[PDB]
Amino acid sequence: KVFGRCELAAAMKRHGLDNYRGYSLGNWVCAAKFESNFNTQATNRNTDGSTDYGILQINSRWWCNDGRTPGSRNLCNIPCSALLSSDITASVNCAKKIVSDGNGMNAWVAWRNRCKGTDVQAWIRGCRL
Ligand SMILES: [Cl-]
Ligand SMILES: [Cl-]
Ligand SMILES: [Cl-]
Ligand code: NA
Repeated sequence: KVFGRCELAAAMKRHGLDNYRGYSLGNWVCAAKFESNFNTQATNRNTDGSTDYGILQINSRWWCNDGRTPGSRNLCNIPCSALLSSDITASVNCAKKIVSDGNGMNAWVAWRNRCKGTDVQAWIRGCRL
């Protein structure tokens, strides 16, 4: 599924991301835009052989099982295919574990390089929340 901007903001808010670990909703929308272009089916392979999955590009080295990342962990206790669903529940629940792991949203490279220190409230402007 390719979400609209305000449709995703509303889904993230219902699942408890607004101000989760102090990160306002626009941070989460900005990260999804630059990680996946709001597409739940996005995948990207990394040089180490791991793969990033779904709207928040969650990596198979630590967070999910894909059967093809040797020596990896599965800290979200999910198959990586669950992160590609039109229902963002599994992605949000796993993201809450990642952002709690000590480095905050710096775990997402596109957030650090394209969202951090910018006017992130612009990503939710005009939405009926
Ligand atoms: Cl947009
Ligand atoms: Cl959803
Ligand atoms: Cl980047
Ligand atoms: Na894994």
